Amino acid sequence: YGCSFESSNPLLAIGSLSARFGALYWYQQRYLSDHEAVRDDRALTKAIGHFTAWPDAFWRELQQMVDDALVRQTKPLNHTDFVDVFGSVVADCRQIPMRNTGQNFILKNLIGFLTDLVARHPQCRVANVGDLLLSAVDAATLLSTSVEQVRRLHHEGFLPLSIRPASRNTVSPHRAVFHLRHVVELRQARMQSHH
RNA sequence: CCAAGAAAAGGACUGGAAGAAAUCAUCCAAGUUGGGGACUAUUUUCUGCCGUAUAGGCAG
Repeated sequence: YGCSFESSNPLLAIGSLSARFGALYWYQQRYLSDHEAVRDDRALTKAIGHFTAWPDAFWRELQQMVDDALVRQTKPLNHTDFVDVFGSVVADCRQIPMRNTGQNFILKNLIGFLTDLVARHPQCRVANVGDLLLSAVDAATLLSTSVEQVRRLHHEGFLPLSIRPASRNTVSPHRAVFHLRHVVELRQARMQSHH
């Protein structure tokens, strides 16, 4: 009904109401997968405790699935889709309606993590994590901008395309084609703002 | 409920004999195909011991 908080240590304890609503919606689909039992009070009541160690737990949830994915590998990683390892955790960032990083704190932590992941895995002769392919709609989300802007950014040569398409065809938004390390670096280099 | 209704064309057979297509001949003269250009990339093949040895055999 209102916020009214002070000494807001948890990442769920600050902000405008729309964000506070979005954070709960996200928590629910992701951890309350059990079918509705109209436990309208009890089901959501737990979300606050959950977030109290967030700055240090979210990363472990992401780390766990890097390893479980790795041991099930069937192709060299540089032809593997980003989605096969992280399971659309990126798309879920779109459920909070705000676009910028300083307000959408879920996206802010996911990017933090991916930047570190790339940093500890530099390029060498054998491919490794960080060379995964992103689709056009994924870069748009990580770069905090609409899709048409990515097409314009490609056209000017600020980033490379890795898969050669056939002639008399087009690459659709859903096709996986940019390397992760290329997107992370470009964003640090030329996409920052006061937000 | 048809110019309606029914229906065994069968049996036999020696085309033969003979022949010279031939003589002649000039396809020639001329002619500008040319101008430009990346097979390597997100490659997988490293590190050692024995053996005179770029031979031959081996662990990871």
